[PDB]
Amino acid sequence: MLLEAPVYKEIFGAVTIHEVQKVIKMDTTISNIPREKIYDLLGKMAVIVPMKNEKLHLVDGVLKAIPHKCPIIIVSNSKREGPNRYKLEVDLIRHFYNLTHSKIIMIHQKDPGLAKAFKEVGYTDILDENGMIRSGKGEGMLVGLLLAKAIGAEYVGFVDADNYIPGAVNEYVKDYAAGFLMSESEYTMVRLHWRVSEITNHYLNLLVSEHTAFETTIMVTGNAGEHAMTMKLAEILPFSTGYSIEPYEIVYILERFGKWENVEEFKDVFDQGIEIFQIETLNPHFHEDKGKEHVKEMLLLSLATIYHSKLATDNLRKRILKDLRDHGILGENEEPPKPLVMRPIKEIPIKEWMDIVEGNSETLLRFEL
Amino acid sequence: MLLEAPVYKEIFGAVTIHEVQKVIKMDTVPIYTISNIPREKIYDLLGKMAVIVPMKNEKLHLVDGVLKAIPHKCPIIIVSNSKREGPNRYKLEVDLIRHFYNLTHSKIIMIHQKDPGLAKAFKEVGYTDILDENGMIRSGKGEGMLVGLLLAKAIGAEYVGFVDADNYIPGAVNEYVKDYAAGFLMSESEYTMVRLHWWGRVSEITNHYLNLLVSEHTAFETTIMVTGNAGEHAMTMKLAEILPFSTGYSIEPYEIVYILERFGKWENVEEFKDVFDQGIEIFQIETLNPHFHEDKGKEHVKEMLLLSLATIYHSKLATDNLRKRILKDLRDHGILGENPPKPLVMRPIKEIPIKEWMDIVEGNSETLLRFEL
Ligand SMILES: Nc1nc2c(ncn2[C@@H]2O[C@H](COP(=O)(O)OP(=O)(O)O[C@H]3O[C@H](CO)[C@@H](O)[C@H](O)[C@@H]3O)[C@@H](O)[C@H]2O)c(=O)[nH]1
Ligand SMILES: Nc1nc2c(ncn2[C@@H]2O[C@H](COP(=O)(O)OP(=O)(O)O[C@H]3O[C@H](CO)[C@@H](O)[C@H](O)[C@@H]3O)[C@@H](O)[C@H]2O)c(=O)[nH]1
Repeated sequence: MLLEAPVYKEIFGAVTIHEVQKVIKMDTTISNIPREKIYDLLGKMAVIVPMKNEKLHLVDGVLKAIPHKCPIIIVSNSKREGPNRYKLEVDLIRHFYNLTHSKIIMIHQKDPGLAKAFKEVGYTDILDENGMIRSGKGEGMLVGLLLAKAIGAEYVGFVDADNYIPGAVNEYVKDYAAGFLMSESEYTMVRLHWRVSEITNHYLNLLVSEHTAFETTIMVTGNAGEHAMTMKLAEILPFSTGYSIEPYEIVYILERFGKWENVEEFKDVFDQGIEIFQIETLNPHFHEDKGKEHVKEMLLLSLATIYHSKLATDNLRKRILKDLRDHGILGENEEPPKPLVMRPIKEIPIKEWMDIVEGNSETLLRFEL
Repeated sequence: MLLEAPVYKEIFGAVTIHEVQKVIKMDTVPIYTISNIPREKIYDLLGKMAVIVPMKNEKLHLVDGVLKAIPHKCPIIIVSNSKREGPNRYKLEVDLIRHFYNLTHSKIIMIHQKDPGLAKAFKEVGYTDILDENGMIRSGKGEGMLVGLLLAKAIGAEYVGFVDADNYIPGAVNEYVKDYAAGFLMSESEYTMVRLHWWGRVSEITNHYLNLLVSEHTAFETTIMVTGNAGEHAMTMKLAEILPFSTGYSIEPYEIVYILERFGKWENVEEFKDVFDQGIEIFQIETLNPHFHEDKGKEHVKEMLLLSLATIYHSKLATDNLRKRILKDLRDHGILGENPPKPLVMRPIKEIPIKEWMDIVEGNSETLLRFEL
């Protein structure tokens, strides 16, 4: 694969944010990551696919696009009765495995065996009030992260299921790989790119240029649904609820590692640094339209995340408030609610959590994995 | 890569038409009813295939995305019929191709279809089927492809594959080129064709009359043919050199029509005995990616329609019933009057002394552009 070389970038504390790189030649001042090495790192990377009532044909399409050596981890939160939508997914995953023999782990987000392993090990941030796993994409992604960890993955990749272009999924995974192959740190994150988006980036760069007195544009993925991390970084990041999860990754990292304070706590991260790559994909971004109400909830908690940043300023908040209010989304004297943030899965006795899950969960399916 | 095994088919004379197969898994122990074509094999095959990209006035960033997705080891051959003055748009393409070459060092050959040096080589060698009233090369895609094919031949390619430029999904392009190799790897014959699949759509309607062209002689109707209008296809130079190419958009459906009226019966075998011995194998693969081109308008849409159907209507294999109902819904729709033309067909390029032809082209063409190829 040929890419523009990571020539430029910006540096806040121990965080290196690279300028967006375009893919130049999809298959082989310019960087050259060969196919053999990409396809090579690939087997150490688990691709997590958060699923929810998605259409079976798009799901199938996405599944077929993941390169065979990537272990696939699926976490559905689909309607489970009237009709049992999950069973419909179980049927497809079973047919898919018979026709491909792809290594796949799948589980439902609301499975009682999951809530039990979480209570037992003392991790409660992911539970609703009834002690059941809370609905949300970040919530399912977190579960995916522990499963990927339970199988000893070094890198994790997220890809959505409502994609009209299987081919784009195939490129996302290879783009992640190249993103880690161009990295020098053990703590690396690769985010991808192709209005919610633009609005979130606008305020994210604003979040930074308020202290630096220089308006910036560096961040173009504040809202990347498609992204990836080295298990090492993923385990120390606290994760936010539902759709607020990718924006918060950025906000938390800047907040915690953008200055040199409390370095003794993360001595190794501060030394190696955090590297964030932003790769522009060749294939267009095309999802199922989920409707206007859905587009408004996302906008809401992605902007609420920036609003509560301990980095947000007087001015940053009002500008948000205004927009958030004159688009029929926030009260005229209402402040956006603080999105719930869950703690870093790090401290969890993984294999022990894995055996409680493995010995009490009715929805867990494993295939050569 | 995984596909559904080439289990079912239909045979007509020395022509075998495979049931459409689906790509099932993208990058790759045996699986029942599944064929496994390992990356290793597809990749050592690619350096042997020339990808031809006919193009005419397409948006530059699109042409860009397509070139970027073609595997690096495939030689690219571009034939442009793009506008020449006010503005010289071919000049724009030359610029994008040069910048693309400096960043990737891909092997590329580009030339403009109307190049006066090209009309000189065709005419000098005795090939006039491609020329207009006034000795200059005729506009039309079948025509561009024919030029691309001769260039592909000049550089010694064993396989040629066509990929359109007005594609919105680069990823798809990358998949097509691989689906072609897969098709040729599963083949047993040296004359092999691989076609991709993804009132009503023109596609659906073309196939309906083509299948009917066949059932009209079989007293059985089929739905075997699913790629009548396959703009994305590939052939072994071997098969490509003995096929006579139809004009404009009629080229694809005519390939099927010709092979059927020429090799669908065991007659006059002497002239193509190796072809009859080997047989013609035709693969039909349904791609994982959807089909998505820039739409060109109502006008363009039925020009294609008329041409595709005119071509089945004039087949020596066609009957009265067929011809009659093709007329019915060509008129019932805005296309025809109530008073179709036979599309022009050019001969096979098998007998054109490539070397003499190529070095005349190479010697007289003001638009030819080469790169490590
Ligand atoms: N497990 C689980 N998955 C979920 C849930 N909610 C949504 N998902 C899945 O997460 C993926 C994305 O969610 P969508 O609801 O489809 O959002 P979108 O409009 O597709 O937007 C996506 O791409 C944007 C790119 O800018 C992202 O910003 C956004 O977060 C999301 O990933 C889909 O596969 C969806 O089914 C959930 O509650 N639990
Ligand atoms: N060299 C050359 N190229 C041409 C010409 N006319 C069209 N092309 C190119 O041939 C490709 C065909 O695209 P269009 O002519 O817009 O046709 P389309 O609507 O995209 O339909 C195509 O795909 C269909 C798939 O079923 C095909 O059926 C159809 O024949 C064509 O290939 C494009 O890259 C187009 O620029 C020409 O006169 N000369």
